[PDB]
Amino acid sequence: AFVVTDNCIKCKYTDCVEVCPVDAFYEGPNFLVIHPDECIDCALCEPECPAQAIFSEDEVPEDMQEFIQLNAELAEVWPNITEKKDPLPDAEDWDGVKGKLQHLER
Ligand code: SF4
Ligand code: F3S
Repeated sequence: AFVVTDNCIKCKYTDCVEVCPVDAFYEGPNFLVIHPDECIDCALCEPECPAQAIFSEDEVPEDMQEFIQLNAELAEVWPNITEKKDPLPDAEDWDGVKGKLQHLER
């Protein structure tokens, strides 16, 4: 399963959803998650993230391990997203800011 980590929060570019063959992304107010049972690990989404927020589950940074379980839990309650939309308005002010998990909205 591929995992979306911190730098997606408040950027949410959604570029990643075009390339997913199986529509494994689920949508929240300011973040996306990958559903782990649906992901076929094709890796096509992680070159497409401008915020370079997607990782293979086995490559998630040590200080971002919470995001593996977070993707699995929020994909169960968030709506599936299958079309790209505009990035959130202030997405490049927040691109690259560390510590954005405190800003996640359910
Ligand atoms: S690795 Fe593939 S199947 Fe998984 S979310 Fe990404 S594009 Fe989709
Ligand atoms: S910022 Fe997020 S919405 Fe997708 S393109 Fe990157 S994982």
